[PDB]
Amino acid sequence: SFVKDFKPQALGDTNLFKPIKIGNNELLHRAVIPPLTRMRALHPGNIPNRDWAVEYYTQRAQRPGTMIITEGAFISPQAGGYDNAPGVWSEEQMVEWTKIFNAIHEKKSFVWVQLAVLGWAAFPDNLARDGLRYDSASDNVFMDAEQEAKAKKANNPQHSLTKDEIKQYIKEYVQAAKNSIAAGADGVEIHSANGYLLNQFLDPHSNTRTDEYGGSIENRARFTLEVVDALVEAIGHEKVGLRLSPYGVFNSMSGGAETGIVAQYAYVAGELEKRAKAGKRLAFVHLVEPRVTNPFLTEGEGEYEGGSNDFVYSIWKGPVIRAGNFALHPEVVREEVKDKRTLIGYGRFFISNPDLVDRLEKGLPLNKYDRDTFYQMSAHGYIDYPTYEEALKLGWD
Ligand SMILES: Cc1cc2nc3c(=O)[nH]c(=O)nc-3n(C[C@H](O)[C@H](O)[C@H](O)COP(=O)(O)O)c2cc1C
Ligand SMILES: COC(=O)/C=C(\C#N)c1ccccc1
Ligand SMILES: [Cl-]
Repeated sequence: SFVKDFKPQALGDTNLFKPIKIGNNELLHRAVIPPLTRMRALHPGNIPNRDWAVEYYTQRAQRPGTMIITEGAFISPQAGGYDNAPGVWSEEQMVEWTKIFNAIHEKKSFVWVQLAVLGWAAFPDNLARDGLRYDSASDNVFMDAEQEAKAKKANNPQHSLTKDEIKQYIKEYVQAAKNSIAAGADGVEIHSANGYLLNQFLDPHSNTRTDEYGGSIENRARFTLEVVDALVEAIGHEKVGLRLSPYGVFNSMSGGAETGIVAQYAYVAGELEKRAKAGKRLAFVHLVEPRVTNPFLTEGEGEYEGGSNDFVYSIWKGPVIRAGNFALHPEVVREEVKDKRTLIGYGRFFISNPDLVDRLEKGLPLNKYDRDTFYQMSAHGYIDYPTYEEALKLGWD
């Protein structure tokens, strides 16, 4: 059914519906599909779902000129640990991704692959089964007691990466980016948010290292910036974006409770602008808003009111995608898009509304989402949410 009590607003008269260029892509509107893990990939081999993934992305590409960022895709087996999330390291994976990218392009939309590395969020038992390490920045602080226990039980204790192992990940990022472009993607997004491996290096709670990769703002940012630089070299700055969540607490990150958190992220933005001014500007910076510090809490919950991402705009001068509880808040979007380099990512409601862009333009009711099927091995709750037309025919009004 439709979300009850929601009072839609037509946003067609705002900059949300003004075209903008991101990297090589001429977007026709500024409603972006942010990366959304759905867990339909099949085991073994982390293969994008052979039955439904093309349809899922085709549905959500239906509005011409939409920028789509894929679900997180593992750069290598060592980077993974969830059996049903896809990878981008193998030929068998790329066969399916190619079909997906082709379908999106047939609909005249665009696709950016999010490159994912789990670190301490991985399942240590899956990794042990596959002969792989359980990795993080440090080895003396853990995501939670359950993860620490699972690792010990699996004889796969959390391991602090060596410098050589960091270089190996960088090699894998480079190859994953190359694979993505070769299969037809428009670009990649480096995931450095939501408490996954790169975020584990950025955050002083999870990073207690005393080598060059920890112990200061510059050191904590080193790994993320090395990945940025490696990918810019490999496939070009116009095909690379970076995602950050300064105020996130998901996966045991610090958020605003850490008084140095804004400085840490301001440093990263500054280093990106420095590179931009020296001729290599990333396609975009993608920020998760303090509106959503944990995306598995219902909209309105876990909202941090003691911080703003506005600081980034004083530093980074390129496009900024902002995501977090915007679908139910057109009044906030109306104000944010007055800034002419701001795009809006809509996550959970793009899960439930394949024609979300039409609904935003025209001020239509939104399909409620079913959180139970966010992660599920099913077409149900994946490719069977109706368009507005289909919803009316089903009597949802
Ligand atoms: C089911 C689900 C899966 C997600 N998967 C990813 C992901 O793979 N990579 C990522 O950076 N963010 C991921 N996110 C976070 C979203 O991109 C987004 O930032 C968040 O849901 C807040 O936006 P929203 O309120 O519009 O949903 C996910 C969120 C949800 C609910
Ligand atoms: C492969 O990439 C992932 O598995 C990504 C997530 C999971 N699980 C993820 C990333 C950010 C926010 C929520 C889930
Ligand atoms: Cl601003």
